[PDB]
Amino acid sequence: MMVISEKVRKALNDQLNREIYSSYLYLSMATYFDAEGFKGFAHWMKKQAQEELTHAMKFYEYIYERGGRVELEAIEKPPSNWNGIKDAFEAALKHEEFVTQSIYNILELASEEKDHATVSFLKWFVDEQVEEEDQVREILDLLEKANGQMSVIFQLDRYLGQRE
Amino acid sequence: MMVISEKVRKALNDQLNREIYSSYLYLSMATYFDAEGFKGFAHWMKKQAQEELTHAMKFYEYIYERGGRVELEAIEKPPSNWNGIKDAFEAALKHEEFVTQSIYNILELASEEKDHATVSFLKWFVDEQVEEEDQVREILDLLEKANGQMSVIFQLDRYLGQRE
Amino acid sequence: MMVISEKVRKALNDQLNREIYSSYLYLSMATYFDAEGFKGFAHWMKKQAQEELTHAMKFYEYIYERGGRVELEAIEKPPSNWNGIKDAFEAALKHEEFVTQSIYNILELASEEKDHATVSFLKWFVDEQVEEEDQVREILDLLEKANGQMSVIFQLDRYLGQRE
Amino acid sequence: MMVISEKVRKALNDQLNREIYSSYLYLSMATYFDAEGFKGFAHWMKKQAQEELTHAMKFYEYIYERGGRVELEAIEKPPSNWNGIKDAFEAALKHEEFVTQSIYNILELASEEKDHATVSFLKWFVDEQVEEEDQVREILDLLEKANGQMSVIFQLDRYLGQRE
Amino acid sequence: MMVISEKVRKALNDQLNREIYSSYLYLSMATYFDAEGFKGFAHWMKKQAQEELTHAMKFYEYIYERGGRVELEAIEKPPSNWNGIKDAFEAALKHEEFVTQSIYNILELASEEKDHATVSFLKWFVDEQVEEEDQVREILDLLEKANGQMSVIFQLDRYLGQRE
Amino acid sequence: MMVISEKVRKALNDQLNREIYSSYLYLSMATYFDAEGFKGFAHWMKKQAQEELTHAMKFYEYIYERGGRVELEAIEKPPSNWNGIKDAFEAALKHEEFVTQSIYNILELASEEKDHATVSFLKWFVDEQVEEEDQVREILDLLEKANGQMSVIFQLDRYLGQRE
Ligand SMILES: CCCCCCCCCCCCCCCCCCCC
Ligand SMILES: CCCCCCCCCCCCCCCCCCCC
Ligand SMILES: CCCCCCCCCCCCCCCCCCCC
Repeated sequence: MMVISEKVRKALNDQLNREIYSSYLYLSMATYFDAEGFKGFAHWMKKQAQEELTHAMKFYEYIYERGGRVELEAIEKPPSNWNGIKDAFEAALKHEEFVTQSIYNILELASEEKDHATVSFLKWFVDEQVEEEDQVREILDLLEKANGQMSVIFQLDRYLGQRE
Repeated sequence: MMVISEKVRKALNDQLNREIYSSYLYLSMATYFDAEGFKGFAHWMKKQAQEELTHAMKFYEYIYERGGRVELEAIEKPPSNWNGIKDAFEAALKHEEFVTQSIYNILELASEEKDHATVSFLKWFVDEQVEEEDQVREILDLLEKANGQMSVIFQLDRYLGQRE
Repeated sequence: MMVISEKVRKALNDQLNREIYSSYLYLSMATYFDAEGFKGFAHWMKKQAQEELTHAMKFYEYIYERGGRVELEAIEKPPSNWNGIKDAFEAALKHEEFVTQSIYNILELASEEKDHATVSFLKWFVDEQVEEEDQVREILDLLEKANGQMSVIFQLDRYLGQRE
Repeated sequence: MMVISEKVRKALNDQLNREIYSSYLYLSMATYFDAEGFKGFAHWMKKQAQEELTHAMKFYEYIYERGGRVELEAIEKPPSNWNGIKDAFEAALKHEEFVTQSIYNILELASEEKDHATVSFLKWFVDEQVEEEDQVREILDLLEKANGQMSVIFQLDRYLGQRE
Repeated sequence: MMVISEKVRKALNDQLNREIYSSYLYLSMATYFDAEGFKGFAHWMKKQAQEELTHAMKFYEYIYERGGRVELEAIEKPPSNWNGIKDAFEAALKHEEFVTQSIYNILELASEEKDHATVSFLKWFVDEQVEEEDQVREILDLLEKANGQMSVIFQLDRYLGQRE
Repeated sequence: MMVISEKVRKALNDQLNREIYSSYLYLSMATYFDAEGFKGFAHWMKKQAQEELTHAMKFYEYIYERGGRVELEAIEKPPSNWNGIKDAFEAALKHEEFVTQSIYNILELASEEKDHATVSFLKWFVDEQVEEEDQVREILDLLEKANGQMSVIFQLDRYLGQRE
């Protein structure tokens, strides 16, 4: 039998589908950077999309570990265009903050039910949001000092294009 | 400039979005096998899902090589349930034949427009479909001989669970 | 001076003694499997007994780290017999669920006394119980597909006998 | 089926349960030493408990080798307190000598039934008991020699804490 | 945009400054032991001072991770003398227990504001405080068993002097 | 007994505390650079801070080597804000020139009192000050040629972030 409540399973399953969309969004940011000829920024976004998928699969495996089942839902069309490099990264940061708030909501739901297993499972994602939000803020800080200077954009494109 | 016609770019972009869906369908087949307790069949479907993503990124990179750009569309909800192992693998076979025919249509359109560059590019996918259809047929053939014998199904699950 | 409360030290010492009993119970399940001639299942139970000893010793060392003291209590006679392989596994799963709930009680006790050190110490056991329950559920699922057919029971005996 | 008499099977089964207690007693001596702050003596006692477990398991496997089966019984609450280090080690010697006589009684019983297999199996424990008794006597001798000087007790605690 | 509240940034910045004082305190204890000619105890205190700096720098980096900044405050003059070795270590134990309570206060504040990121970040410091308090008690227990015998003080001096 | 005069013990002890403040000042400059988003300059300051600590500890050990005693004094609150990158490095240079003059004052004092050991011991610090003043002067020269230009400042930031 399933040892998560149906309310926590649905929250976990909802977050899994949220992570699939996040991975899709970053791929669509990659389509934008490649359309604009920034292969380094695009590469960074392709790697970010891959990383979101591994988040989704950790939700996947935890649900089955607790006797639940995953049901995949429709994935909405992401935006495909942004008003330049900095605009895209601002949309990225606002998106990560939304992901953080949705993780917090599952954590508060689980602790209200005394589902300590799920509370503990979610700590990893809380810690990762701190790092992912920070990565985007640091990039935005550089774009704000760059003030559109192409000599600095180029070096930043090549640097992010080196992401492993 | 873009050197593919818009018709051929649309056909290639539509196909990229079909590979994304295919990936999502195989993941959904994995949600079914894990719910049924066949983790080796599930593992096989998770690897299949990754493989279709690499097909999508191949379309992606060629589209930008030809001066086009990619637009991600919404991903329809895949089915999540089948009436057993054979049913799921038969749904996979039927899907691969649909993907194959989709590829054929692009090839016939590109060749109608004398887009020899895209005709040549598609050869890789024609050959890949031969292998992918064959792999499902092989599993269907083994499942047919197993005929519900759990002794055979167990070893089959563990063997498919070793896919790289 | 002891800086855990007497109620939290008592809860921890009680849990330590529970883990000793858990180890004894699994050893007694081993006496059952060995009597029934399943040396692989018995081997699994012996390894499970050793895992519980390490749990107890972790409670042991945290109690002294916190300035407390451990007092070993009498250990009661575990059952010696089960109505079959699954009956034994079902008993193990029920016991593991009981162990999880008693871990939850110390954590809820520690959290009300604002004993954050003990709340944090217990997170490893919450995460460990998720895996322990999952292993037994997976084994129960395979015996459930095995349906008492000895050719696959033999394979599961060999598989579980390889546990390190 | 069983080729030991039930009288030697129960004698062997009693000794197995005796050895489980022996291990519990040494862990309780560890709880005492850790309470007194002698982690090296406590470490030695934890290792001594481990070794008694292997003795129990050697009886365990021989019982099944001869076609019998093991039944675990309740384990008595060991003492938790002693009036000093020598007093705890004096009780250890007290007990190892009781364990030796406990083995002698099985050997004399097996020899009366002409159960030569069980007589010969017991030779190992006779030789092992000689070593374990001397182990403690040498430790007690150094304690007498220490004459309560913490300068030498600290080195003995450090020495015994090095037990592999 | 700072994503810690101002009361949590202040709590964290205050704790950073407390850690700065703590290392300074341990250095001043080192000045005492060096004046008394116990270079091993002084060496231990020098290592403890360096470890508190690493604790300060982890608050430092987390504050900037969350979008805040650090403000260094004046550091009070620590005591320069103690009534003996164990008097100094007793002050150290009382100080570490004070540091632990100040970490507890930040955690309760963060969880009241539902700042799950800071609550999770603080778990490392909760666990580390358990080991820092335990380390001092073990030393006090040894100084209490030494009872001023210099034959035992000399070996504790050189023992603590090999701290890495 | 002490074989430096009290007038050189205090001059040396004052300089030890002076070096502690220097280390704190450089940390404060790191808080400013990190607040401004220049992680390379911040890294340089963090390394400069720990370099000042090794200066302090060399005074520490020489004071005890001459039969003296160290007394830690209060630490003044360092400034936290500067008008810009170059102003911070200009403040660093003016501070280093002040530290050099304070070493000069100790050296002239020791010389008048014919304390040849301290005169010779201070030679290392004189030569080291030439180096520290020179590194800051070189950085100021590049910042002056940069003339506030972010493309060149970013390169200086990356270079100084590579400091070992
Ligand atoms: C090279 C980077 C490509 C990233 C593509 C991200 C696309 C996200 C939307 C589609 C996701 C559906 C399929 C997911 C399958 C995941 C399988 C993981 C197995 C471990
Ligand atoms: C050897 C494999 C089987 C082991 C079965 C153990 C069953 C539990 C016995 C009761 C507990 C006795 C005390 C054991 C203490 C061990 C402490 C080890 C510390 C290093
Ligand atoms: C060899 C022993 C060194 C002991 C140092 C004790 C320092 C006490 C606190 C003084 C102020 C410290 C300010 C500098 C912080 C340096 C941070 C280094 C890592 C970035």
